[PDB]
Amino acid sequence: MDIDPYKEFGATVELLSFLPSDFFPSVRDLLDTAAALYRDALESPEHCSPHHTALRQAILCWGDLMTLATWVGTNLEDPASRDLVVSYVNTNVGLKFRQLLWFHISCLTFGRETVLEYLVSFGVWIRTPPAYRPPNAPILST
Amino acid sequence: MDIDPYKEFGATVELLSFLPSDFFPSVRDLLDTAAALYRDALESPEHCSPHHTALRQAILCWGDLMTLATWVGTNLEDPASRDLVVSYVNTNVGLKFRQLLWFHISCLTFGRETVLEYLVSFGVWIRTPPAYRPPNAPILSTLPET
Amino acid sequence: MDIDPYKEFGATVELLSFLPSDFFPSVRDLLDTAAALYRDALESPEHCSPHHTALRQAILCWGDLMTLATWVGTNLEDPASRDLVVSYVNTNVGLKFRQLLWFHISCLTFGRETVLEYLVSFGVWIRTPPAYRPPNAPILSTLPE
Amino acid sequence: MDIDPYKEFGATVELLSFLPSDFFPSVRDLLDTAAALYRDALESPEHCSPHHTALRQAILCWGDLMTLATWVGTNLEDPASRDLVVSYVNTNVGLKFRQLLWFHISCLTFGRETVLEYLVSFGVWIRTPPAYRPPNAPILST
Amino acid sequence: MDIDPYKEFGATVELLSFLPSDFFPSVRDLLDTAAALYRDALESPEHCSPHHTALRQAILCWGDLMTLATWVGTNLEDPASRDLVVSYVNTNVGLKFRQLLWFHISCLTFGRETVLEYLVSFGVWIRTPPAYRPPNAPILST
Amino acid sequence: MDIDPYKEFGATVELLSFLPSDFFPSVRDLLDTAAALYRDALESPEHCSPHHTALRQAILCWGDLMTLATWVGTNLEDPASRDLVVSYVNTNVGLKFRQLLWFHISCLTFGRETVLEYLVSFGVWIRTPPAYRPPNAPILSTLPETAAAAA
Amino acid sequence: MDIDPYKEFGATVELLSFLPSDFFPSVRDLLDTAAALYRDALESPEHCSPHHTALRQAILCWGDLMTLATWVGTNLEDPASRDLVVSYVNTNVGLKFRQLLWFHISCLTFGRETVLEYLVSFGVWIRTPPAYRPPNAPILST
Amino acid sequence: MDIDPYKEFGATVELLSFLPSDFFPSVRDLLDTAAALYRDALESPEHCSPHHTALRQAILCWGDLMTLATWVGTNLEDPASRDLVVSYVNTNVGLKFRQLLWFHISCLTFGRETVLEYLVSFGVWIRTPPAYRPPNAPILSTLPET
Amino acid sequence: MDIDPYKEFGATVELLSFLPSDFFPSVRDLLDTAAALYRDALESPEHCSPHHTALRQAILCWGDLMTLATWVGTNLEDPASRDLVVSYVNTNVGLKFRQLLWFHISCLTFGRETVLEYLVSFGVWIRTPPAYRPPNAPILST
Amino acid sequence: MDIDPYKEFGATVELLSFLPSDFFPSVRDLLDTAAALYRDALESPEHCSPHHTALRQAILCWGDLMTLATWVGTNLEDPASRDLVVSYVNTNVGLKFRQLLWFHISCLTFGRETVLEYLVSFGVWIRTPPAYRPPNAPILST
Amino acid sequence: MDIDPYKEFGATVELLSFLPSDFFPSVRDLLDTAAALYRDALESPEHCSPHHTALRQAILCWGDLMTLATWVGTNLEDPASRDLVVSYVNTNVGLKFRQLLWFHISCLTFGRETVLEYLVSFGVWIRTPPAYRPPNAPILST
Amino acid sequence: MDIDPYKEFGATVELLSFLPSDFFPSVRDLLDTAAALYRDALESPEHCSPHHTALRQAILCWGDLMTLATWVGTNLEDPASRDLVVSYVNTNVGLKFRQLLWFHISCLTFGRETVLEYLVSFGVWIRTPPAYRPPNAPILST
Repeated sequence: MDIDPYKEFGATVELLSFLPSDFFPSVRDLLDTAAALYRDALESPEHCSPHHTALRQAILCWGDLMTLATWVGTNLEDPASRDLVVSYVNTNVGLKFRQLLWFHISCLTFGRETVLEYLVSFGVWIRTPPAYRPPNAPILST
Repeated sequence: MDIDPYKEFGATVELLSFLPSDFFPSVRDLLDTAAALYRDALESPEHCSPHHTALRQAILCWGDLMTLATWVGTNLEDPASRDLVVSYVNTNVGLKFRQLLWFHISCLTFGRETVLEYLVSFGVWIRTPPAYRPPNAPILSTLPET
Repeated sequence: MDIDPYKEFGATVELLSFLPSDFFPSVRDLLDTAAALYRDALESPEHCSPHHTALRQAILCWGDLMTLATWVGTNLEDPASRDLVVSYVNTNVGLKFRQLLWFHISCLTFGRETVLEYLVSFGVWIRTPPAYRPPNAPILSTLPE
Repeated sequence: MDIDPYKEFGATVELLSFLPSDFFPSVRDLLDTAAALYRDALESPEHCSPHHTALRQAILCWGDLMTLATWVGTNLEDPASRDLVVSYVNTNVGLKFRQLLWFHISCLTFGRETVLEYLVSFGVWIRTPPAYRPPNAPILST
Repeated sequence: MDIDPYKEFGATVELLSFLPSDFFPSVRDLLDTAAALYRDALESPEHCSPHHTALRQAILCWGDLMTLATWVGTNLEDPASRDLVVSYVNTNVGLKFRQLLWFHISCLTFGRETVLEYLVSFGVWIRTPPAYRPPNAPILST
Repeated sequence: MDIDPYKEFGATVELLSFLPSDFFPSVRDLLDTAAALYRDALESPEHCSPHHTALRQAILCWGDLMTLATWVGTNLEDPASRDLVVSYVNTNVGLKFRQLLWFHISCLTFGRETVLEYLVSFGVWIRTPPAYRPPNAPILSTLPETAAAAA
Repeated sequence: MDIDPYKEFGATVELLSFLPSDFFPSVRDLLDTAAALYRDALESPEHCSPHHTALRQAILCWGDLMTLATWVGTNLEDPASRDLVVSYVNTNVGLKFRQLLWFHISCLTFGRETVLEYLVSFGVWIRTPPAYRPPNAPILST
Repeated sequence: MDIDPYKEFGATVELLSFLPSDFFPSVRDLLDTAAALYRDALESPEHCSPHHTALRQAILCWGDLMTLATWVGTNLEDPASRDLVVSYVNTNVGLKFRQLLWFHISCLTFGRETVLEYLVSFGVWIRTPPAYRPPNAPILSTLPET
Repeated sequence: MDIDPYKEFGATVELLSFLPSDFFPSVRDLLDTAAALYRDALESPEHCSPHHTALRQAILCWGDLMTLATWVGTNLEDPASRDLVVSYVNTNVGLKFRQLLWFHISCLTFGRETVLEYLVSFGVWIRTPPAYRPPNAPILST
Repeated sequence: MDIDPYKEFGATVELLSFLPSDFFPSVRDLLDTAAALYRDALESPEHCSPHHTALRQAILCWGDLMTLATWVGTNLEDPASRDLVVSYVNTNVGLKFRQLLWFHISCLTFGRETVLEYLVSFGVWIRTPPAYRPPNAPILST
Repeated sequence: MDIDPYKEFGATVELLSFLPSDFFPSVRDLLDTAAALYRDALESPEHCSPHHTALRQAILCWGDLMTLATWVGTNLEDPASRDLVVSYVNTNVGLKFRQLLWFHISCLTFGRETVLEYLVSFGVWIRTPPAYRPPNAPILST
Repeated sequence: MDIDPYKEFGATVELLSFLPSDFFPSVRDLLDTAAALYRDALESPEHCSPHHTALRQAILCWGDLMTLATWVGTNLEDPASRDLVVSYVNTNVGLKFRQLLWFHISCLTFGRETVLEYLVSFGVWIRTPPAYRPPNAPILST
């Protein structure tokens, strides 16, 4: 099964894989900034743009998953199951939601083409050895 | 925060909350029908309508959840914990995902207006107690069948 | 006084008398649908129709009643008295508010004339003895079937 | 000296008796419906239709019978005669008043064109064995 | 209900109470002339006015009470209950039916205006003491 | 004598022979509906249609047969003769009277052509074995317009 | 009820009762003459006159009665009961069929007006005392 | 001498084999419905259409077989052979005459195209397994009491 | 039922009965001619003329007779009954099939009117005495 | 589901609560005024403005509370809870009912915007100390 | 290489997976129907539709497989090998060939769009629960 | 029942019977070239020519046969069945599918009429004995 939501937006999973793991901000920060900056748009009952529709469903799923995590932590009996599962819910799938939400927020704030250019720039910058590339990573901003 | 995902489409969780279980086909069946019918449309790099994007996001979420469930099943040793968590996932979250997918298919195949009208009619029908409620449930389907 | 809110809409308490008690559904099933179907209209500052104004007044009155019920549950110690009072207010006047909400909601959604037609049809249906009446009791539905 | 009040209308006593007794609902239901629907028309000083007048004298006649029943129940001593009279009044002429009130009210609400076709196809549908007639009884409805 | 059927015809019982009882004719003799004048008209399916319908319905109720009388005479033995019932029927219902029939027959035969004027004149006549009221009671006629 | 009373209107004895027993209403029910429906037409002195005169003659015949049944019931002593005769008269030709009266009534009310169409509808549907006969039979009285359907 | 099949054709049972019994010759001869003269017209699928269709049902009824008579004759054991039943078929109800057959055949073959004239002539002829009446009874002829 | 009588109407003997045997109605009932549906037409001296003449000759040879059967039943001696021959003629030849008669009656009364439609509909219906086929088998009926 | 195939073609069984037996050729001698002359026409799916359809039905019923005969000959055990039945079927109804085939084949080949003329001529010729009939028999030929 | 009904008329509860309590005349005065001045207006089946509908709903709640108080007084036993809940209902929601009733009555009788101006003016004035303000509280009047 | 014959018709093999097996009729019935309906068309030398050619190769390789089955069953000595092979080829390959034949035949008879509509409707029907679906399984007919 | 696909294409097995065995190339030698030349054409949803569909279904049937044979041979332990079945399938019907593939490919690539001429010339060439047959076997090419 090969399904790619970024395909409609012009990007692809492997292209997004150029960016390495675990440098993203915490998903909680992403939610906080989106609320502080996109509170009105999300609450609107009209499809203001394609990105809002996906982000809404992603946020709902993230909330339900966090509720599942807290409920299992509060109700399961043994310590091994509880710590293993609560650590698991924030291990790999959390990275998935984190990267998806980062992509949607960045594209909404700047634009898909700018995000693709930043992706390619980061890929070229990271591919080279550290001994030659500059010590400042590319920064997404206007 | 507080967001109603169905609100963009005009419906609400409370409106669908009238819908009881046993009028939603199983999630696996929704996957089967969606993959069989709308595969070319879904895989397209053009967003033809918000329904497709929402459906795709739900499909990804459900697939990830099933991956989580099988991963837990492979490793957990305590039968009670693993069976309890898998049942929880299949009954609580499964209900929500199944409701959403059914709503998306119904809206896409039958149209927005028809689905909302049928939902209001069903809500009116379900509230009346059995003593005065007609026994023939309203059913809308693509079949010219009586 | 002898004042009937239904009297100026064309309906009447005696006319609504056809529907027997226990027919109307739970109040919460009225509140949830009213909210999730006319939230903006109720919250809007425009009195489009008297139905909305009556529904707003009923909402406030019922909320006040429930606040009083929670108060008496929270403060008083006499258990039998509090149970009797909450039961009385929840069952007796609750029925009146419930039918009020049902009437206005149906009139708004389907039309007052259709509501009156449905009332007379239900009266005809219910008066007939069980031995001859069909099981298909009349029901309004913007949907065909 | 042969008088049938239905004679001025299209119906006839034997034709209206075509339907089986016990199908007409209790008299209290008829009176309550008639009140709730036509209090103003009955109280009006105008004769908008002969049906209203016929119903008016029907109501007065029934009230006289009810007063007779109340008086006989109040004064007389023999329980045998009392129960005999009350049962006879409640059952025998009760049927006639029920039929009369039902006819007038139904004709007014739905018109003669529907009542004189509801007295046919019903009482006819009853005769047919429950194996070739339509599954359910017909109902003057809306 | 609170129905005064006379109010439809313009009069009311309060006004009609001017005529004191014992100045009305016997029911049998009144029915005699009513029939002799409008037999076919009552029996016809044509309804020229509410008077005919009311007369028909009143005749029907009178026949019902006669049926009750013959039933009770045929069944019961004791004389007290029987003759008390007969007295009640001839007293309460008798006066009301007799005045109703007289009013309707008179207004149909001569008109509503003449009969109303007659009631007014009879009232003003009967108010005055006998010492001054003329000894020829007013009579509606040709 | 080769006489076909139905052949005047097109039908035949052996065509209506299709209609199954325990289908027609009892004769008394037919009398109650016919008198209650066409009282004046039957009582009228005008040959408005052959159906009316046919029904009138059948009514007279049935009245005479009932008079005979009452006579045999109230007079004869032998119980065996009594019950044999009454059962015979009630079952054998009373069924024929039921048949004729119902057919005439349906023709007059529903129209003659429709009656023949419904007759052939049974003639086909009833002829099928139960393994292929649907359990939903061709109803004729469209009068009630279904009065709504069941399930 | 009282229904007269001769009512439609202009005659009435009251008038037709003038003719005394033994006047109508016999069922067998009526059937024979009907076969000899008008047999074919019965089978035509067009009703040329109301007499033909009524004659059809009269013949069917008489055949049914003959079958009933012979069948009951073959099965009953008590000779007295069977003999009495056979006596009944030609006594009461056979006379009715003979009367109907005579009326219809005469009306068809000579004509209705001539039939009525013959009835009236026989009525005037019979009443007169035998000592003065002529011995040549009226008979319809061509 | 390889002749298929149904061939010129557009039907075929093997195509007609779709309808299972024992479904076709009794010979006597088809005979007496044909009688009091087409007495005049069969009796007429005009060859209106091949339907009527084919029916004429079919019923003729069927009556000839019936006469032979009764003659042998009356005349021959041993019961076993007589009964065996009667059953043979009534079951085997009776079936073919029955199907011939049914096809002609149905096509004449309702038309050939209607008969073809009914045949193909019944084929698609019967091929369906019982667990999935509905119990509402098709029946041609100019009566629209559907 | 009284059904005669010859009636539609204008002939009758009584007419063909005029031709004596022993002249009509064996059924096989006609089947061979029909095959060898009109195999293509018979096998065609076209209802060219009623003659062809009638011949087809005749051939089918004949073949069913033949199948029955061979079946009984092979299966039945009693030689006497077998011989009796085969002789009966072969001789009695064989004459009828011979008449049918001869009539249809001749009418198709030369024309129905010509065939009828041939039948009448042959009948009158055979009826004629030898002293006066022409010295040669009448034979049908091209 | 928090609602401020005055928002659709234009005002807000906080604007109304800006004014002090115990200023409006007792509830009975308002009820007597409303009755005596608008009996026919409220009893009429015409809804002139939302004022009347709101007033009628207020009267319905007021009657419900009165019947509840009578019930609790007659049925419950302990005086302490009785009087306590009586005082609670009379002070807490009684104030709101009185405020709403007075507002609607005054706005109906004298005007909406003028009543709003009176409210704001008196609210600002009462907070104003006795410095540059007349020693007579503003009084609303025609 | 990946080949999907339905993709030439616009459908897909996976799409056909809705209809659960135990629905596709036995191969023999499909072959009998195809022959009975299109004998001459299949034997024809003209390509009147692609469906005809496709069904032609379907029948051809089906016949080759049947020859394989009969050959291996007749020739081999070991029972397990032969019966296992025949059973497997009858069940697994039989399913695919049967569904291919049914699709071709139905599409040719009714039309491609009608077959697609029937397939999708049946799928939807069987997916849903009972109380939410009509009780009549869809069935295509012309 | 029996179909010759080549008749639809104008040829016959008898015509191709001229081509001897062990003359067609290997199955792979045709399949690989057919793929390399018409992969996009076959994969397209458009049926440009019947040859393409026939080739597609031939490849499907052959691939299913090969898959089944390989799977069963991998399962079964007996060597006789495995080797004999492999040889049989690769020999007889393998040759048949090979010849069909070659025919369709040649007709597609050089043109059907050219194929017919080449086969005719090949037959004429091969008939003659080798003593006079030239050593340059006719070959179809550009």
